Amino acid sequence: SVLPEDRSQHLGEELQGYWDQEVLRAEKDAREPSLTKAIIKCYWKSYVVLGIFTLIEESTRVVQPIILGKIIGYFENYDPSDSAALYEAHGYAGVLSACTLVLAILHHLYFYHVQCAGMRLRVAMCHMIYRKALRLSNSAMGKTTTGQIVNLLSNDVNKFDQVTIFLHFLWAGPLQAIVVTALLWMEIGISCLAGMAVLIILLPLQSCIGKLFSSLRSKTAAFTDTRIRTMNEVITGIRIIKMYAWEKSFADLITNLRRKEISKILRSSYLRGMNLASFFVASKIIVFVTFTTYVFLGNVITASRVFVAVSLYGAVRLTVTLFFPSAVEKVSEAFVSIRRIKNFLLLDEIVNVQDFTAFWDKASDTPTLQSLSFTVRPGELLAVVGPVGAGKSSLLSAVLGELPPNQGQVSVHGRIAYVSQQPWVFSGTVRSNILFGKKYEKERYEKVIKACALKKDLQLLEDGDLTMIGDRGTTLSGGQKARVNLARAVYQDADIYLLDDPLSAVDAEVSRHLFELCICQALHEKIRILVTHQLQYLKAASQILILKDGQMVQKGEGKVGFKAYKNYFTAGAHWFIIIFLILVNLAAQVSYILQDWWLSYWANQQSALTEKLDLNWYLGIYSGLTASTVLFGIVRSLLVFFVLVSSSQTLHNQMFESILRAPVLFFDRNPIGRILNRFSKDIGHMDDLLPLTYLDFIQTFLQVIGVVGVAVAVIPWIAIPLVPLGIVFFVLRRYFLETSRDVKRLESTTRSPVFSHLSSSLQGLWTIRAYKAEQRFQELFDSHQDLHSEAWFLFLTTSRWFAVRLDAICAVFVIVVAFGSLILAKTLDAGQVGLALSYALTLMGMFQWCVRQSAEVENMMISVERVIEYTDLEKEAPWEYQKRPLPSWPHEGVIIFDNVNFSYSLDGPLVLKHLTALIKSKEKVGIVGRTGAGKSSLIAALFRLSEPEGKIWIDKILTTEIGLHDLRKKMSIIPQEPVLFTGTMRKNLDPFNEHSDEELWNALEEVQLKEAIEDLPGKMDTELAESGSNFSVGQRQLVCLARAILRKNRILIIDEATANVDPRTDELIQKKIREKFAHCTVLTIAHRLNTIIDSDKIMVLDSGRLKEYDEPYVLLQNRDSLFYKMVQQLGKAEAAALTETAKQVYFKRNYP
Ligand SMILES: CCCCC[C@H](O)/C=C/[C@H]1[C@H](O)CC(=O)[C@@H]1C/C=C/CCCC(=O)O
Repeated sequence: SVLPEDRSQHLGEELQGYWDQEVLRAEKDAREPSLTKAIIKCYWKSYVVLGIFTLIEESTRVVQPIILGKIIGYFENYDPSDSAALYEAHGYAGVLSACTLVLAILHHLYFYHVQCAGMRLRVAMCHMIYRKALRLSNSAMGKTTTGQIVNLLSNDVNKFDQVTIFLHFLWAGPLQAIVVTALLWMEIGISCLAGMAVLIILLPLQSCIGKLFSSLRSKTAAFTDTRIRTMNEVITGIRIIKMYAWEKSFADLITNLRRKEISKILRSSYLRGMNLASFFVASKIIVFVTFTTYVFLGNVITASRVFVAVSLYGAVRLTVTLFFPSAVEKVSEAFVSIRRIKNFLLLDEIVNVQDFTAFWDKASDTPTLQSLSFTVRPGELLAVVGPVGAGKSSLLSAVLGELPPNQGQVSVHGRIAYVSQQPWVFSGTVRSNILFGKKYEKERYEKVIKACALKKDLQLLEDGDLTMIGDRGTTLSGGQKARVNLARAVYQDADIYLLDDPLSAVDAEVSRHLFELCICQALHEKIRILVTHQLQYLKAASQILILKDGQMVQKGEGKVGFKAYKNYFTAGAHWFIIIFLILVNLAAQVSYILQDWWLSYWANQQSALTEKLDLNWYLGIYSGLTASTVLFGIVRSLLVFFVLVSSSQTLHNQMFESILRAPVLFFDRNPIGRILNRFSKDIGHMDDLLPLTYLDFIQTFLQVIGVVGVAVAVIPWIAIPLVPLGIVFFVLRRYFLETSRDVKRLESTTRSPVFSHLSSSLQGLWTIRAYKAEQRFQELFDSHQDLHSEAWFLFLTTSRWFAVRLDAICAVFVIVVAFGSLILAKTLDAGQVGLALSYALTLMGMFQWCVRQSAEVENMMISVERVIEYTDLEKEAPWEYQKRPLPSWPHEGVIIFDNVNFSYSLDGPLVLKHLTALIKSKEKVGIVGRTGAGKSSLIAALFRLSEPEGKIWIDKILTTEIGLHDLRKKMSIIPQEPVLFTGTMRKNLDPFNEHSDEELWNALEEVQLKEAIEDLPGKMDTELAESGSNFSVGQRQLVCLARAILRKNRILIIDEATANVDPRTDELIQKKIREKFAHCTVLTIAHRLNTIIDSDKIMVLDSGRLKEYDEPYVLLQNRDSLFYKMVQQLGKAEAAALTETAKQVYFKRNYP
């Protein structure tokens, strides 16, 4: 496990101490505090000492070219007799080999420790972020959604890992440049400055690119976040989007977000491609200008000078034109993270109640609670009652102390428990979610479980109450998680219970069972302040408080094959472009090798010669080799991005069109998060990291092949050692790779519980903060953070274990080239050896990176496969057929079912059979029956959500013989759950612009909603809150009624919806629906039978068969009818009223 100096608690507490200290100094000054200053003051002392590695390592990198000059010098002055020289030359090859091993170790030590340093910063920052989140002020939480905080950990803090890697090169790079300039000066004189002048033009330009890249990346994130939030509501709402046929509107909305987003990605990618192209060509330019100026100044090319100089510039090429720019960009990216984090860190952060008045926000036109005056004492039940918005839940929040008085006073005695109306549940076992860290005891537990009506589900769960649960309770039903949430509070045996209408979360039988056995009986000794709409229970309450107008008013995977690679490339461009993509890659490297070979050839030719070389020839071909290198290096870089970004564009469009036409069965099988991960996570890789990692891999891979090719071209005998040395690499790689994918698997699975704990906590915050549970919930995060730290730690160490041994076989290659040249020295010339050795030394950093990036590519291809499979989903029958209805159709509104059979899957059971019925024009019909009898399947048949067997007719057209959008648009659905989609009210009422603004207000008047919209500052064009949060559920259902009122249609289907409205407004829309749709034929699924008893017929489903379909009075006068038995099951008063109503209405409807 992770040792104490890396453990979450210790490591986050340290930086927090410096943050609090910096706040105090800023407050003593005038200035705003700086989180960057706190980080430096925390970590500088341990980070600076790592600079010793870079100091010694870079000193070695400048010495190693000087040794190489003395080895090459043996071939220039060669004499086969003079053994004393031969022994000395063997001495330098030993020193050069020692340099190579020392340099390899120092490089691995430095890069190891800076990567630990970055890990610690991340771990400390996550601890700070989570510690803040518990304490956020209840009003200041309203301006930052849970997903925005979770994005801090997911995206923003993961930058700090990268920041620490390159910072030392901000000084070591420039200093090395100065030293390298001084070294070159002794070797090639003033011509040194020509190469440095290029270098000091590159430095600003590459730094500006890094700044401008960061700005584009920041401006892109807004579109990506908007696309993901929109795509989340598409995937979550997909049945409603289908039934309204609104697919065209979300296609347009996602299309244009993606079209904006992809344009910034392209530009961004070209910038980043230009940066990495610069690193490729930089030395080739620097060397070109240096030796071009050198020969115009009258100097002559000699092998020793060239390859020493080439090797020195190679040092500068890493530090100044790769590592220094990488620092600037990653520091730039750091500050955007620090800025967003700082803004979060600076966010705001017996019972008696008398004169109590309070504001949730002083900008409110009134206090949000006012003048409350009541008290309650042990043994009493207080019921809190009143309309919507009367402040009932605010009263509980006041007694809980989350809402302090602006006037009046509150006091409480004994232990407090609070139960929120929305259920909350976390991971662990469901019993653990009930115990909440208390000790288990059967004797209290069984009493709690039976009083909470919860026993049956804890038996039927697949491992009972020891079933493991998801971090937000997604593994439980609403009624289960509600009772689990209540059972937790009831287990606490508290003295004051604050109950925010948990009874509203469950069915009426369960509600009274909870009220009787728990609230009345088990809690009998205790103060209960129960908010509930269960006003029918009030006879049992000891006292009753009625609120109105805000005041008191009354009192009483794993592996991927070649097929995925071919598809990924070919999806982006025609194969002709891909062949050209390969060719420019080869040509880039060939020109790159040939430029260095040309210097070697020129050095050899100068050695053969008074007479002198024709500079127009040698300097001419030199200039063409360089220019071709530059041109292909640029084009190669850009074209990789063009193809791979175009591939992501094509695969997104194909995937999105598939998900739109995919049948609902696809979403019944795959949970929402698993689909959305393709769009957010997998396409995120394809847009960003994957194209860069391909270019990074391809560019290094070709250079490794270039080094080995150069060596075998000069010293063919190397092919003999290279066979064993190759075999060793294959065995080593084979052995590593399997453990490599084990730790990448382990790393992934250990990361996700961290983010899932933050989101779990943020939803539950009114619970965990109530029971004083902040300390325990910190240690839970520290545990998950610590377990992830092990897998990350193992990933780091295993990566270095591998890389160290790859550098051992690289060092054997260098040793073979260095001594092999001295053994074979009769046969090969100084410029050949200088070429071969110079190339061999470059291998040391390069080869281990090439082989590790290979695994990165392989690992990310799993994302590519996971999206390609979604391009191949089965499709619904098309939107419009070759046959199409006449525009007058439908016109009567006949529907017929004839021998209809339905199942949700072809291998699934039938859930409607032989269903055969007529629905006449302007007739009114209700659907009734048992739970699971098939009621929901009747909608699914008629909308063809799954294709029925048999015949369905609408106005004598078979619904199978017309397009889905012909059918779906000519019907109107009022769904049970409302949805308001993000956007304006105008879009939510009309996404296609076919109703006039006059008509839209006429609709908004007829639903009696206009005034509350005119109170909004932008009126109909105002942006609604996410999910409609600025409206209650009943208010949102008014907007669904408005859509149906606007869309003129003959046939209306009502999905049991109005019973979810508040009773004083359920009755209102029930009245409106009778008024407005008098001209329609009407279908209505309903539980609250009193809402349909008037209808001309009712349909009763027993189980998959339509057993009754008749006039409701004619049903009820059959006392043996299922419909009678159902109303008889409601209760005597209900059955009397219903039967009386049926008799009266049936008589009246027989009079005409
Ligand atoms: C972030 C760099 C992206 C581009 C890299 C480029 O394609 C290759 C650079 C090679 C170069 O040829 C020699 C060398 O040492 C580089 C690899 C080092 C990268 C830093 C992390 C090293 C380590 O962790 O061991």
